[PDB]
Amino acid sequence: EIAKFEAVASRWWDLEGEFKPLHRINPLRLGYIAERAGGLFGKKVLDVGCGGGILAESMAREGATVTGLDMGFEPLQVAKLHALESGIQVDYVQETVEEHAAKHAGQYDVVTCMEMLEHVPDPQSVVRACAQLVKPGGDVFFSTLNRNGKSWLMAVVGAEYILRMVPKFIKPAELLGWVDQTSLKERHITGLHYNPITNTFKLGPGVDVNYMLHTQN
Repeated sequence: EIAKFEAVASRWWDLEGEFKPLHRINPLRLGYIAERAGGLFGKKVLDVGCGGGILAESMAREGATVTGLDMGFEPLQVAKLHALESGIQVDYVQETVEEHAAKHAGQYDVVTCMEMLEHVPDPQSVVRACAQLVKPGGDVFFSTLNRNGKSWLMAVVGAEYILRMVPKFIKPAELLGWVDQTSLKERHITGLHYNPITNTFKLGPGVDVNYMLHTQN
């Protein structure tokens, strides 16, 4: 049971295995973050819901000082282990974004929240914590799925595995409402689009499927 979850989580970084689609999606998110935030080199960055560290590590490679948060024990161990093998320094912490926000307010140039909004009982609380974590003038990114989108992480690990990692879509309008109640200002939104025929992802207008939001403090 824990054994089964450990087996699945252990394949996180096989580029040609079951986590393939997550590795294909990442360069598009990384690219959007780097473009919208004006580079990651020299920046202090928080990845909220970092899983096995696909995004976290890709940001550290471009020269950011990255912290990864996840409440899921197993994925976080896999993140630590991979960073150890790769020689990339990333600080991975098992705590809630709320806990981290209470200890580290205003410390981060960039906050990314790319995976767990649609899985947590209180997404509004996540949005408020991310806003508290970022410096004045810093960037906060969200990524989630609309009603007709797909949670690719849940596609890979399954719904049961997600529930172990937490105490199923977010309307862009809901997200905008939550953002408006904070010091964050929405700047840009884009769709993350998937072609089932060629199995390719791309960014573009239209947010009926998956989407990413750029905000600034």
